Amino acid sequence: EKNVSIVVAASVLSSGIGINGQLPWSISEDLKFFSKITNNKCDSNKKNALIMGRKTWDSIGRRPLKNRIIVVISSSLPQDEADPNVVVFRNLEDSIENLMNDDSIENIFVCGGESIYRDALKDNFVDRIYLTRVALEDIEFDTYFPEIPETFLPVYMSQTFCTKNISYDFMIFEKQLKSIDDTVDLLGEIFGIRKMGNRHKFPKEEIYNTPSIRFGREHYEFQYLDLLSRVLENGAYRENRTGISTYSIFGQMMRFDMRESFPLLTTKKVAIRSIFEELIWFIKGDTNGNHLIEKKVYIWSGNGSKEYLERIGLGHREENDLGPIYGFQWRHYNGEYKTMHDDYTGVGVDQLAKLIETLKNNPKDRRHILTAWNPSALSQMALPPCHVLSQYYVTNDNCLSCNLYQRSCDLGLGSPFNIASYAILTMMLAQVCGYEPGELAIFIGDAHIYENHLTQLKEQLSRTPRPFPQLKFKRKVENIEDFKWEDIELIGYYPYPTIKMDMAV
Amino acid sequence: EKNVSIVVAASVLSSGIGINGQLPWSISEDLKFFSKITNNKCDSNKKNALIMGRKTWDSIGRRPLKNRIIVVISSSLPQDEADPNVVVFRNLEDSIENLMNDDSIENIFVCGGESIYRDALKDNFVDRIYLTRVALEDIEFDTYFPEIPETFLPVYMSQTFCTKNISYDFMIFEKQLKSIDDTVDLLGEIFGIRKMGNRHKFPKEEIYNTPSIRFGREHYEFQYLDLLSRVLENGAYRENRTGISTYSIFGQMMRFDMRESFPLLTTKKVAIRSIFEELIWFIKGDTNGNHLIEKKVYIWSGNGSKEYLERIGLGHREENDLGPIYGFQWRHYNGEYKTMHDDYTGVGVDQLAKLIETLKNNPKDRRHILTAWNPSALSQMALPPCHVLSQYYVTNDNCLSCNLYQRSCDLGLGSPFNIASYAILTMMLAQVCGYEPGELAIFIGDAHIYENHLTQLKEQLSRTPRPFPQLKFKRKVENIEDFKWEDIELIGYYPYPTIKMDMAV
Ligand SMILES: NC(=O)C1=CN([C@@H]2O[C@H](COP(=O)(O)OP(=O)(O)OC[C@H]3O[C@@H](n4cnc5c(N)ncnc54)[C@H](OP(=O)(O)O)[C@@H]3O)[C@@H](O)[C@H]2O)C=CC1
Ligand SMILES: NC(=O)C1=CN([C@@H]2O[C@H](COP(=O)(O)OP(=O)(O)OC[C@H]3O[C@@H](n4cnc5c(N)ncnc54)[C@H](OP(=O)(O)O)[C@@H]3O)[C@@H](O)[C@H]2O)C=CC1
Ligand SMILES: Nc1nc(O)c2c(Cc3ccc(C(=O)N[C@@H](CCC(=O)O)C(=O)O)cc3)c[nH]c2n1
Ligand SMILES: Nc1nc(O)c2c(Cc3ccc(C(=O)N[C@@H](CCC(=O)O)C(=O)O)cc3)c[nH]c2n1
Ligand SMILES: Nc1nc(O)c2c(Cc3ccc(C(=O)N[C@@H](CCC(=O)O)C(=O)O)cc3)c[nH]c2n1
Ligand SMILES: Nc1nc(O)c2c(Cc3ccc(C(=O)N[C@@H](CCC(=O)O)C(=O)O)cc3)c[nH]c2n1
Ligand SMILES: O=c1[nH]c(=O)n([C@H]2C[C@H](O)[C@@H](COP(=O)(O)O)O2)cc1F
Ligand SMILES: O=c1[nH]c(=O)n([C@H]2C[C@H](O)[C@@H](COP(=O)(O)O)O2)cc1F
Repeated sequence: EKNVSIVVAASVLSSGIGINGQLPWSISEDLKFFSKITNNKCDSNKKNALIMGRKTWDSIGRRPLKNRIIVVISSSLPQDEADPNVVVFRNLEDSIENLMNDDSIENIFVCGGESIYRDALKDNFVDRIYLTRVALEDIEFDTYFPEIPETFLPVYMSQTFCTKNISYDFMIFEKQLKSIDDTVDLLGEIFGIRKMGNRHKFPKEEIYNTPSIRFGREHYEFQYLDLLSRVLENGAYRENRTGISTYSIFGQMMRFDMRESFPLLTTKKVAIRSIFEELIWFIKGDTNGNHLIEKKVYIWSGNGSKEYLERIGLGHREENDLGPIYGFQWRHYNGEYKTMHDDYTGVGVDQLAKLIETLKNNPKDRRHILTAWNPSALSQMALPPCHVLSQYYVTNDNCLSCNLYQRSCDLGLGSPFNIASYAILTMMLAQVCGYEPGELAIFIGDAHIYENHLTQLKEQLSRTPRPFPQLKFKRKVENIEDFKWEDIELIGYYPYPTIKMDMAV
Repeated sequence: EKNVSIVVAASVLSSGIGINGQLPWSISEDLKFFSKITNNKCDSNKKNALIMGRKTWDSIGRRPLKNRIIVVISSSLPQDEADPNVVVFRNLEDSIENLMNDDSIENIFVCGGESIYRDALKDNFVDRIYLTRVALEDIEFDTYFPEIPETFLPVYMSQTFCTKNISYDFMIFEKQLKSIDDTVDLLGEIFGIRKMGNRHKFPKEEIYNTPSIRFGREHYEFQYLDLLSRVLENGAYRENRTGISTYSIFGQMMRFDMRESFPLLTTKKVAIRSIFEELIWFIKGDTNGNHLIEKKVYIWSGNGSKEYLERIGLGHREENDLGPIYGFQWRHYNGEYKTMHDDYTGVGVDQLAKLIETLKNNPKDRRHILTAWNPSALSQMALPPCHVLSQYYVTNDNCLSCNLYQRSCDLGLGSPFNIASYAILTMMLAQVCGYEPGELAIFIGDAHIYENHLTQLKEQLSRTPRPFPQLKFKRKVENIEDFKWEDIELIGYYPYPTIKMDMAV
């Protein structure tokens, strides 16, 4: 018995692998991954056999790969006994004689060819599958990768990598001590809620996104999805200011990479434009909700309405005057707020400007902080800061990392918007201060799910994540408030269909 | 071959197990743990054999344990063939006939008796050890547990539990797929710092506290020690405002239980009194450093000195006037600061009072927040807020949890003080609002280690953690500012010797 693995790079959605006798992309990291995953062996006296179709053998220029034995499947090619590194077989079944014979082979890799892949899967010869998902689909294919049968299960999904603005992921599909566990379970039986481990129970399979992936949950969307599962599992059913009660947990975090990708969720189509527009709406220090509504962004509609304002004791307020809310605290901290029409230029403390200036004049400073929590202005605000305070870090290799603390988190609506918003903000601050994006860490206080989002989020959990998209700016601005929506280019975003969820006013 | 495990409850330090023919403690959870861990089996047709000394057999009143077979070691006790649940052997070696015969036994437990433990270890018959450390040493013992030989290694250390104000823990000592790992390593070879996984490398064994404990690192001091290892591994060497450079990492967190213990480090003797005194110094809203120095607490000496003040542009300031530093922002937010002698009563926003009032009048609120970051007052402060903003959470079972964000963290000096300080503060707020302590989550921005603390912290990492102590208040106060040091009772704190480390001014 010998292990037979499949190595293949296919597109994310249609699973295209080739076009016109060649690859529809050029990724050096992918080819290198192939070379390394095929050169991996234990015995130095042994080699790995590489099975591929005739057309694939033509694709590589009919030249052998070093330290490996290429097996070409063809009905026309002759059994060229000259080259000891290349061998030709009539059929795929007969080609797998590496098992019964030639103990000089340690591993077998089914390496190419839709005609080869399809009948290597159909006749069940494959043990493992190394799938390299690539994030393009608006191109032309003529050769596809066959749909993976239910006999295989994903056990690994790497973080999203980027090469030439192309997103890609590495996945592994597999064909499928007690003492500590027992002790912990027993202690969990003796002590009840006393044992903190029982307060943070591991999510059940029924609410665990892609349960088969246990140790290889490297993709950073899992940082959010596993949180969703955790709230869905240990969430204490509690009431709030709105009529809709939530399942809530306290003290959580999510990490994100921004160097090789952009933390925009793929399990649900997220309105990026609204996020950006809200972000630059903050940056300008604007508190007029209509300015957001005029651009067809209605995320601040419910918290702006006359009924809601009069209800929270702000009946004197105009139809969409949100008050000294974010941006106003960024650009005019401790500034006496009147109306949304007044010109608050020069007044208050401009945290954002000083933040940029400090970021570029003193990167290794341990104070880069932007806050929005102002006790003196909380009573005037239409809604107190959820994403309360942020801190920025400049690494030694000139990268910009961002930490954000969030007192309250709507895992259905608010969360993705916050992640993407502070990601984009981090990128803006990076370009303005002359750095590159780094990492995004979000620390959450009250992580909760509204009871009217249950079926929706449980639907979202039934979707296996796709590689994060890329975000590129079309032009470099001199002032951070000069950013426009047309300046934003989102590359390789192929998310699952949108999920409609109502906001609790 | 059959598994032979040792079950024993010993004191934390001197490893005492008995006094005057009985136990020096009464812990129902421990006895229950024994009963479970000895009743654990797979085959219903089999039983577990318990080996114990004659005196131990006398200790249990000479009555058999249900669903188990008690094996008594005695040279005088007759071989009672009456009771089929109790059997007597003349020596320990002969007693281990359960291995060669009687297939009705599934597991063997060496259950008691220093005379039994010692020669069960000396003749090497034990495979596993279930040690229940107990936190009391100022009592009398006559029977001890022999020192564990180097052939055993800890693989598990539970969280500190509390029964009758006694701290205890459960540990296991043992006598001692590749594909995903290979793939991740290869990706780590291809992509360099691009791969975020390589930016957060797992700490090496040389700097990993108790490396043998891999999957059973349940103790919450590991939340700090593993952080220490992480900074010690991935720490970017960078400069700062002080002449002493630090190794720094960004975006971390530590979780702590306060229900069954008190997060006070045992690997180093921490000055609790100074921590408390500083805490109530904050609560009163006092900014006079002398008030702290008068009580022999010198943690704010360096950041108060005339030289340091004149250096940071506060030469007009008095010898120890720190300015609108924490407490002043807690009790008098946005209050115009003059000197430390002025009476700031009634001025500014009292965040602490409103926090308490909101905590008891509206527990399920999501705005329980105490901040200290005031951009308008930062220039006047002797040192900007490190523990910047905190949020509090009342649980459905009336427990009080606390989250704290810290922009900058001195893992040598500041960190333990912060943990203990906000733990005590959480407990105070719990008693004043009529709740019980819950969990403490600390989210850290710039987690760094000063280069002059290296050998010291590397020394601290060489110490295997002990169970957390307990903190109890001797009286219930009406006002939170009425707390006194005499009202604090620290029970079961047996830490490793103190480690002297200098503060970077
Ligand atoms: N991104 C990726 O992971 C990969 C992509 N590719 C792409 O695939 C494209 C081409 O693949 P594809 O069109 O499917 O052709 P194939 O790669 O499957 O190779 C075709 C050859 O296989 C031989 N063959 C197939 N079945 C049999 C059989 N039952 N008996 C004998 N010989 C057989 C044929 O030889 P004969 O005609 O003599 O009978 C034929 O010439 C390439 O452009 C390449 O870029 C290839 C590998 C990997
Ligand atoms: N906290 C814990 O985990 C535990 C604590 N304990 C404590 O230990 C205390 C007493 O233990 P300890 O003083 O060590 O006495 P032991 O528990 O070891 O039991 C003593 C008996 O062992 C017999 N014995 C020992 N060695 C031999 C031998 N080589 N051949 C024949 N018989 C032998 C003796 O019988 P004989 O005199 O007839 O020769 C003796 O009566 C108790 O008070 C109990 O509370 C006990 C178990 C667990
Ligand atoms: N993830 C992935 N990417 C692929 O390109 C394939 C292929 C097709 C293929 C197979 C091998 C190569 C190839 O030239 N590899 C090289 C290139 C060397 C290098 O760039 O480092 C090698 O092993 O030395 C190029 C294309 C077959 N299976 C594949 N799987
Ligand atoms: N209870 C509650 N939850 C919230 O998330 C908020 C917010 C922030 C916010 C964030 C997202 C939305 C929102 O409607 N997002 C959407 C729709 C986006 C769109 O079509 O414009 C979605 O992707 O499902 C609306 C408001 C503002 N006020 C809120 N109140
Ligand atoms: N952690 C630990 N604690 C101990 O007390 C021991 C002992 C001594 C011992 C052994 C057994 C008992 C005992 O009565 N166990 C019981 C009590 C029942 C109960 O409280 O649930 C049982 O199994 O039903 C009491 C003392 C031997 N080894 C021990 N290890
Ligand atoms: N660079 C730097 N690091 C810090 O930790 C601080 C602090 C807070 C602080 C926290 C702890 C101490 C401290 O000396 N701790 C000690 C000694 C305690 C004592 O004996 O009183 C220790 O346990 O090692 C001193 C100051 C205040 N200013 C600081 N500046
Ligand atoms: O960016 C946001 N993210 C978010 O999650 N909320 C949600 C969280 C909360 O459930 C709701 C109202 O906040 P509060 O908890 O004070 O009622 O708004 C609001 C935002 F503006
Ligand atoms: O509670 C504290 N905890 C702490 O870690 N510091 C350290 C962190 C920092 O390294 C140093 C000075 O802060 P800064 O980074 O602004 O120089 O004080 C200070 C405190 F008061």
